[PDB]
Amino acid sequence: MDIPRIFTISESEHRIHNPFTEEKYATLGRVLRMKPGTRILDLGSGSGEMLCTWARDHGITGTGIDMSSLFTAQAKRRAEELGVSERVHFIHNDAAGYVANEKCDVAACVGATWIAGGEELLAQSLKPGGIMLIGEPYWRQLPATEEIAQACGVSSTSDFLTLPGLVGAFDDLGYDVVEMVLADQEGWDRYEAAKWLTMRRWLEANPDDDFAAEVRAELNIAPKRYVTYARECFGWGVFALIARLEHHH
Amino acid sequence: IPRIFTISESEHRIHNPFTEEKYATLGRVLRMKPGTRILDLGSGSGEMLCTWARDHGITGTGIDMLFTAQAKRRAEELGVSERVHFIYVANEKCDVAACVGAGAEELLAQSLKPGGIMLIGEPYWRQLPATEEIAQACGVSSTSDFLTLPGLVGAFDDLGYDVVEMVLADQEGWDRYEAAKWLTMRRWLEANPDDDFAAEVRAELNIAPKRYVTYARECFGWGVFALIARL
Amino acid sequence: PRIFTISESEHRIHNPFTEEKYATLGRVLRMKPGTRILDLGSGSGEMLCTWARDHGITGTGIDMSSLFTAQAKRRAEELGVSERVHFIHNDAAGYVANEKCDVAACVGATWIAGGFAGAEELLAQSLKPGGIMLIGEPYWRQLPATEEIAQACGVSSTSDFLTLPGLVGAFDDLGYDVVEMVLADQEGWDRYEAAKWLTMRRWLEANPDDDFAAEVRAELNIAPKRYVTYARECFGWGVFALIAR
Repeated sequence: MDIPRIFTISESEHRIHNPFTEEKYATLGRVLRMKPGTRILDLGSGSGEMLCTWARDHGITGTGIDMSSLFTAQAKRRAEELGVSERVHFIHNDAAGYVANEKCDVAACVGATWIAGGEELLAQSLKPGGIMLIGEPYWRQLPATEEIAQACGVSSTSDFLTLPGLVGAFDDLGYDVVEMVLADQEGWDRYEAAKWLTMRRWLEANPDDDFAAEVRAELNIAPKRYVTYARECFGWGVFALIARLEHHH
Repeated sequence: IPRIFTISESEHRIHNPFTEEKYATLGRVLRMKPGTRILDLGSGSGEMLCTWARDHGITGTGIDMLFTAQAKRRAEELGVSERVHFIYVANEKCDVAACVGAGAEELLAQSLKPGGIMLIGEPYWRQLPATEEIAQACGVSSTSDFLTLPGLVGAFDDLGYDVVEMVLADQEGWDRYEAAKWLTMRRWLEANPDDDFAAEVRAELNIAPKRYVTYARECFGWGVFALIARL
Repeated sequence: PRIFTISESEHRIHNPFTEEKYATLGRVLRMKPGTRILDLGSGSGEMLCTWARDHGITGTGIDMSSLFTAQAKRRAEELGVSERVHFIHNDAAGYVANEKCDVAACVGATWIAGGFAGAEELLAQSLKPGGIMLIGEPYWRQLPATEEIAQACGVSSTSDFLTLPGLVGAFDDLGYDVVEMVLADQEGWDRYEAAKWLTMRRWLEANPDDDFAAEVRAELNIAPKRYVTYARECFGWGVFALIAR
């Protein structure tokens, strides 16, 4: 159950695998008002940009658990490049099978793909009244019918939760949402459009590869499928939750 | 003033949808110059004057109250220091009045010079609330409390002024303003749990996030309108 | 008309785009330093000057206005890159570059050819094979329900422009793959329309005796309303990176 060729082929140039932009991650760490030293656990650190960049701006400590590459010296050298490899640590580990030395103040997991979600680990290693950063997808605009949804590339509307229904889901789970950074059309266009050019280059790079057909097909509808439905429907964003905990009374 | 407003915006830098970038854009867009005099009736946080005072070397004086204290900080901290002040009619007729945060036209008028610019921060209906109740949920008495965007520009026109510039707020701007309130409240509930007016702040935070994303996020509109009298 | 020259004499960018939106286009375009560009109706060459400063591209911009061609030449000089770009005063309705260009562009001034399908014939006549073609065209962000409304947005008919999917679907019907897209946002529109309202007023108080004073004053009287009441919701804008299939 690997990753579909198309996805990987049409995202090999992306520096961010979701609608978020540099300005967005930058803002995130800002609104979080984290004091220097705040330890952070980041599952799915990937490039390690978030942790690295925050480490230099808000001056914090942290550790990323990447599950997308054999060696993660691409991020380890990233912290060195920013002169902060003494604060941010990285480990080639895949989610489960992990226990932190000491709890942290911010546990993040934006999720690999913007479509997927992933938390015991996130909660087991988070200090009481800690912030839990989670990137989740939602319906920016609830499609009028399954028809439009199925077109966007989704079984039923019931697959995604609407924004108000998403904040309603966190509350019913005992979670107290205290922050929210949502992506915008611009963020999305950058993410979705960047693919169209990447595929068109791939074709000019491997014309003899019998897969050019699947790319050609994808390209021929990619921009159409996006502007016609997805653009207005698909929504994404990162929520900062803080679980309601009962105390000694 | 519900103290909640003082708590939810306990550490806000801009007590309105506007962002830092928004206040700087209004300034340059107004193509002002060194020697301009303003009167911010409703100064609030005080970011507007301080900011422009720096990147535009402009005089001025804000009025409000006690955020007046908060607005004082920035002045000393920015390097401007007494280029703008904080503490209604002015006996100097500012080169440009303002009321960020109609009807308040009768005031700015009695304190603005002829052919002068008039800034007006006024909220509006970015999108009419599907139904009265929805509008009541957003925290407003009735739909008639605010006017649509075109309705508001039409009001300014029927008052003699022409809109020469206008900087409105965007969703992003709103989230920043609304979300921050949630975090500030939850920080208060953990700093003053065994105090009074907490089981109420606990109520605000219990609904604030739900209320916003559900109704307000796509109805609440705001922005400042620069106006110059005609005739 | 001349109302265009008066209201946009101070503008730096003559469309809903913003400083950031231009930077984005040029960066997402992934251009190697040395790329030759051709802008037809480059207005104040703000697009060629900036990309030449942050990407090392080269190009020339043709525009009917001498005032803009002046601002462009002055702009390239200001950014210290007047060596990479060249601005000439001339017509673009039928311009053709002596040498093919890595990217031919007609952003905004797509009316110089007819609409946008006529702009394809032009650029494509000086664009290296598999070259990138930029097209700045407005679209119905929200297709109106009656010609009245459309007539109240400053246009003649709803057939004047297409919708986002109708527009991209149109570039396709011409055998072009839309590989990149940078759409403008309402904010970008405000900065564009609002500027005119202040320029016209400023020009009005500085030329109360010019022949077009009557007209200008008339434009101002309804421009703010004409926009916020209609246009700001039905109109969309953007640049589309194209490349022959």
